[PDB]
Amino acid sequence: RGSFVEMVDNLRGKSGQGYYVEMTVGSPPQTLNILVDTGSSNFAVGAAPHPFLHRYYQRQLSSTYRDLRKGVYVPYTQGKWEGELGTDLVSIPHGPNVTVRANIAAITESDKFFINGSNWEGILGLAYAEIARPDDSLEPFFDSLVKQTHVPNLFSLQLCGASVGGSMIIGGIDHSLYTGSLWYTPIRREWYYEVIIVRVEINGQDLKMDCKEYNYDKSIVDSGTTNLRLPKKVFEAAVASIKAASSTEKFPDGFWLGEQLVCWQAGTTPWNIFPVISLYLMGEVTNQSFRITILPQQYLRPVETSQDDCYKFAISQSSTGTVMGAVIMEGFYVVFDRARKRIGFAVSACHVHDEFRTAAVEGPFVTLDMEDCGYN
Ligand SMILES: C[C@@]1(c2cc(NC(=O)c3ccc(C#N)cn3)ccc2F)C[C@@H](C(F)(F)F)OC(N)=N1
Ligand code: NA
Ligand code: NA
Repeated sequence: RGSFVEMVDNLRGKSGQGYYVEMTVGSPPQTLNILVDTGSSNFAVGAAPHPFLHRYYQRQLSSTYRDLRKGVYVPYTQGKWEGELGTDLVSIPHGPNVTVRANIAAITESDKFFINGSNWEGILGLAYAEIARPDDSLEPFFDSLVKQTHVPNLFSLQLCGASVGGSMIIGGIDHSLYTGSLWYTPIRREWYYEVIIVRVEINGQDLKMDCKEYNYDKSIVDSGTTNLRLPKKVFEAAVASIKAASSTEKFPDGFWLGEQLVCWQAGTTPWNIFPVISLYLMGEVTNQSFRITILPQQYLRPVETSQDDCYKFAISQSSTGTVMGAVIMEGFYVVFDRARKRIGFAVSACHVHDEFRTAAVEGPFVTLDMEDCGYN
């Protein structure tokens, strides 16, 4: 409890490619790098020699593999994967000292799923059964882990921004990973890690929208998405506010749609004309909320045509609701306290910043009528 030194720094990544953890599956163990994804619920690994892949699960070599004689076809907006369902022994070598029998989807066919040049070979879905595929009776990895061992029902993530690294503490919270206090928001329903946003300010100026707009039709915390993604109507307001905030410099109109990158010469990026962005989240007590504050450092992503510092705007519009992606998560230590159905935020010990402003987590604020903000 409180101290997990063998789990610190157990995540690796390349910028724009996600954060992965080393895992092993089968007997003898086969090592794979696996993307950590709080916005899905399948454990799925490549299992055939797709050319983008460093390595893949070879079921024939595992003496503990148990076939479920059952297929799954999983499309997303950015294409799909199909696989064969089975169970096998799974450990996390820089995780708890345990081995569990878990569902595995062995990916035999995929399109636009694996990244060419990436160093990972599957996805670890950490959200709940309700969105597991084919249906909610395919028990997710984390449910199997808690069912079979004494690991407590929680994990926390510190995603350190830009190559990338970080920590997944399975079973606990490590106090050296954050500063100040944790503040908790209720997980509104266990499917995605759904939360409720109650107010959004751009440089402390409120978007003043009916708050059902910030959660139309949900808001979720997702390490498997890069952007801060905002419902279209909120996106429009957000971006006009940021446009105005920084009319001091100018950039093309394409840039705010993530349709072109923009460029200042090495070390001339003027952070200080970009506003901070606060999100107030429903608190644990009636009429009480807290706010998290992020920086241009989180929303202007480094990309590496040009011999300069070029960034991409990584707030984007959405028709699936708000998505607090790695843009948000990289500022904070985030505790997925499944046992108490809540999610805690604290200032990350690692987050990228400058001399004037830092990411922040502050409370308590009085907000009335917060139950109006959930979309039904
Ligand atoms: C299952 C899915 C997914 C994620 C990624 N993620 C990444 O490639 C990635 C890349 C960079 C970073 C960072 N930082 C994080 N993730 C790639 C393929 C997928 F199918 C689908 C995706 C969907 F939105 F489609 F549902 O959202 C989530 N939550 N997971
Ligand atoms: Na248990
Ligand atoms: Na601390």
